[PDB]
Amino acid sequence: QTGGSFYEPFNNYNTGLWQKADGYSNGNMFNCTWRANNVSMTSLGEMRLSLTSPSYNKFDCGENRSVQTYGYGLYEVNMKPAKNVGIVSSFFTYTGPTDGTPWDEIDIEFLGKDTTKVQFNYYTNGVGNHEKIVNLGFDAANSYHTYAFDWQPNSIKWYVDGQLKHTATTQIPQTPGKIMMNLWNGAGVDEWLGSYNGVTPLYAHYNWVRYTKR
Ligand SMILES: [Ca+2]
Repeated sequence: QTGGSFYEPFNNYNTGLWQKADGYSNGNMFNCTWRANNVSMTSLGEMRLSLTSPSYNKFDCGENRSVQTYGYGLYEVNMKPAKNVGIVSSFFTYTGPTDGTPWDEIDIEFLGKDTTKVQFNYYTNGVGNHEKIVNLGFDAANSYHTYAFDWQPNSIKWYVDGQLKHTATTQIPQTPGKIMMNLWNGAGVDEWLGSYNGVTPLYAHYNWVRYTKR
């Protein structure tokens, strides 16, 4: 890994820690194009991701990613996801083929269709299917909450406001990855996310991020 512990309050946009995806679509289930203009800072000290439309039936989305790689340790995010059918707001670690490594990823994803729930998942050497849906007891879209994952060699623990919500112990990822955040509308996954209805603009806000090395 190339990165160390850090605390990001989002008082400004630190180009030394982050970079914006721009000018391309992930393809597959992503029905939008990443644009640097879709990642911006608010006056209230927050990073905001947006889902907008530049023309008929075309969508623009946002993705923020870290410059360095991070390994084992505690990952915390204080955020508020977007609320709307057919979309996803997330916080995850990622590394893959493009980077010349196995596909190792750990996720925290909010299905816009129902913000009273949260989904946890992970990929190890490209193998996923570890989805775990948890009831939050509140509407994540209404206020800020702290979401976290403790990534250790033999286990992954997920928390909501300090409370342990789920643990994973098999086929734990090992490759350090970049910290990422995104907001997007899907296609071909109606059963999972619901059918996107074209409503824009939509926003996901990030208050602060923290990574504490092992
Ligand atoms: Ca802040």
